[PDB]
Amino acid sequence: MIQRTPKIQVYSRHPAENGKSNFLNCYVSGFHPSDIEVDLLKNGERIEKVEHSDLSFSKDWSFYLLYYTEFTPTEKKEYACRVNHVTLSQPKIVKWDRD
Repeated sequence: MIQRTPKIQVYSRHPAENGKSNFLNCYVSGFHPSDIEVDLLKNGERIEKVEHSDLSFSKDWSFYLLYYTEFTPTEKKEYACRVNHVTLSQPKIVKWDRD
């Protein structure tokens, strides 16, 4: 068995086709097992309709999830990614550092 804590990166990307589109991304990488809970948050609020949850694996025991959705960030909110994984005794919340 192997378990690997996800690396969690939260970042925004504008698809080059539409600069006004902005995706909040939670890239959860390298984890195993694949069981995982990933949410994008705005303040504590789960962003419900995350358009993309792209899971892949490299090696059988390394999973990668790009969990991203269009958003329109306000300065008035914090955006984060919350990951639960067995390796994470507490939900890991990684804030988007937009600047």
